[PDB]
Amino acid sequence: SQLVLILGDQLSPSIAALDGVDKKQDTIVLCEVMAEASYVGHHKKKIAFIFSAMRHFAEELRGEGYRVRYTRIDDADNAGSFTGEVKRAIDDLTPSRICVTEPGEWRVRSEMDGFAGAFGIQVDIRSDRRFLSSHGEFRNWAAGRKSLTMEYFYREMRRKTGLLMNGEQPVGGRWNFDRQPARPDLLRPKHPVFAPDKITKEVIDTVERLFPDNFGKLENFGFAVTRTDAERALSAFIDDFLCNFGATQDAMLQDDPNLNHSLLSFYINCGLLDALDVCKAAERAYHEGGAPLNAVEGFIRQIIGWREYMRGIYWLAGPDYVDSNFFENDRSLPVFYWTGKTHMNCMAKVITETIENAYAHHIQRLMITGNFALLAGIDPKAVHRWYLEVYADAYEWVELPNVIGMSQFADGGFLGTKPYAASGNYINRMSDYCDTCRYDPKERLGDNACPFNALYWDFLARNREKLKSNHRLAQPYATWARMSEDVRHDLRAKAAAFLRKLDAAALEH
Ligand SMILES: Cc1cc2nc3c(=O)[nH]c(=O)nc-3n(C[C@H](O)[C@H](O)[C@H](O)COP(=O)(O)OP(=O)(O)OC[C@H]3O[C@@H](n4cnc5c(N)ncnc54)[C@H](O)[C@@H]3O)c2cc1C
Ligand SMILES: Cc1nc2c(=O)[nH]c(=O)nc-2n(C[C@H](O)[C@H](O)[C@H](O)CO)c1C
Ligand code: SF4
Ligand code: NA
Repeated sequence: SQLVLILGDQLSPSIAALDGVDKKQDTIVLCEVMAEASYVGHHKKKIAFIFSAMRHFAEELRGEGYRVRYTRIDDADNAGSFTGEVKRAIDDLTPSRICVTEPGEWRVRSEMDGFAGAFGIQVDIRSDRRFLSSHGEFRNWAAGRKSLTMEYFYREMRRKTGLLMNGEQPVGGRWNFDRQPARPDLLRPKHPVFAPDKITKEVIDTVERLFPDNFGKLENFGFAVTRTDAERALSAFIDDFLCNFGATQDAMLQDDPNLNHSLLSFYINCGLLDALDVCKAAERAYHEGGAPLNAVEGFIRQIIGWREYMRGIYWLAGPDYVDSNFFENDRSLPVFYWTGKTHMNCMAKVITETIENAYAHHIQRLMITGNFALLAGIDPKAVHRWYLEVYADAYEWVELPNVIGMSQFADGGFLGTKPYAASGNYINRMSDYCDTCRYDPKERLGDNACPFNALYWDFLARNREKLKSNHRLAQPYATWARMSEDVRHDLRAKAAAFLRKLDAAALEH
């Protein structure tokens, strides 16, 4: 018989490890374990989402006719780790083989690779065919390629999948349709939410009981936790938001946390939705005239371009990519990242959305909390931990390259992005956050000055030797060079006063 281990982000009835299962003889194992619930301090809603999705999936598999051994977080003999639980299951089931689909984090891969030796049993670790490119295929794509860029990889994925392809030509005559702020729109429909069912309510109470001090609030839990509801969330995106997806992609609004985003990452990343299925649904809408090409291509590029690319970079870069620190930063994460208590209105709103919802959209993760940590010279490892904890779609393979590469430039541009530093001028143009902020995005000195303004210049000045050759930063550096000595001095002093506030606050925390 086989022991078929399925991890919490592998919740698909067509996951590779299910190939060739004898339903009468084999047993599927799923386990809620403290090692996985504690490796970082996951958002309360993230733990509840994963455990509930796992419990519903176990019931889904039993309905399909599988034998399932399920370990709850609160079970008396819970062995505490994948290894412990597989050992318990071996003793129970006496299998001749273990089958498992390859995982999404170095830490878990290391643990899984230890099974064969630990148990003296054959362990078949299967390639995860939910991704378009295997580890070997990405490595060959990268080989001899001195400059890795998503643009190049994306073309390969378009060709491989045939998405938006007219034979060998991209639909519409260009590969990429690639920005404006949005206006409040009370006619934009609400995104779908799903009321907690019996299983979910029990999970929620358990998470509060066992993880009472974890980041985040559980109130108004509304994630889909079943395959059907995840598909309803997809349908809602196609029907209500996709047509405007491109138009508002980089916009931010105080009173509109979701805008035209899909809010599907949580489901795609744990197996409740399939990345390719999602892209195909968008493509079908395009051909029915339901959305313009810029919206549909924009959407598909984020999934078969960015998402796939980040996975490839993560595995190519190796476990010590997490130690990337191009700017040699050592500042701790500010405490307001945990509380949302800051006079910077943009930061307060984004962090509050994060506390309440375990979600923020891309340009918030990049240009608000990401940009701030970049400019404030935060230790990239501290930034990584926070992003991995606080979002219900976060797993190391996807979070880490977004943090180290795209946002923090802590890899010095390995994954092909350019530094995203921006001042209050950017945030004022792309959001309405400044409208109710105590600071003035037009001012750089004085008590009313937006903190991002002097910080932006200080970031460029302190890192000039490493960044001066960067083409994106040519104009800012030329502007800096034309500033008088006193102007430069005063900007750096203003930034230093703010960084001193951070450093003084960190000491007591
Ligand atoms: C600092 C930082 C950390 C991030 N951490 C995560 C993470 O832990 N998990 C995660 O899934 N995404 C992460 N992202 C990427 C992106 O912000 C999220 O995928 C997106 O916010 C999910 O919301 P959505 O489903 O509404 O996406 P939409 O705006 O609707 O986009 C559609 C889909 O494209 C994908 N996607 C879009 N952008 C990216 C990206 N840059 N990388 C990978 N996939 C992308 C997701 O599958 C998403 O569902 C991060 C980005 C930044 C800048
Ligand atoms: C919080 C959490 N809990 C569990 C769990 O109890 N059991 C489980 O199988 N998976 C969990 N996960 C997902 C994993 O920690 C890990 O991030 C993925 O397996 C990576 O591929 C997470 C994130
Ligand atoms: S003035 Fe500065 S701190 Fe305030 S909302 Fe605007 S960008 Fe954020
Ligand atoms: Na995987």
